[PDB]
Amino acid sequence: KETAAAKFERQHMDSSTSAASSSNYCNQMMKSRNLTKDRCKPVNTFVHESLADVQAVCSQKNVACKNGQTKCYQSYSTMSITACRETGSSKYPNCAYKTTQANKHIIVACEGNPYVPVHFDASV
Repeated sequence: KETAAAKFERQHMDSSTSAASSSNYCNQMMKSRNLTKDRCKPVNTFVHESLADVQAVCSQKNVACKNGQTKCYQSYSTMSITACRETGSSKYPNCAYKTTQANKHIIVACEGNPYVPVHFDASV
């Protein structure tokens, strides 16, 4: 099935746009990345950097994940990101999202050999 690295790339990588310009960016991107297929995925974050930049985060600041494991890494520098949150008036299959564009440090869980992002934990 899909590898954890490619799932992280489908759910969280959007290098070809430097930033979200539209309020509907999340409605479009959550639909086309297959995150509203059987359910509205309530929370997602897209990262607007190159794959090599995002993968370099796995050799940067080692920190604890929310689940208590220390396979997480915090980026030393801020990155262009867009957070997607399902709103109160959102009902499947018509999923509605608030788009929040921001320049924030990201924290990703890294795993495997090669050692790459498999999970987006948070942004700080």
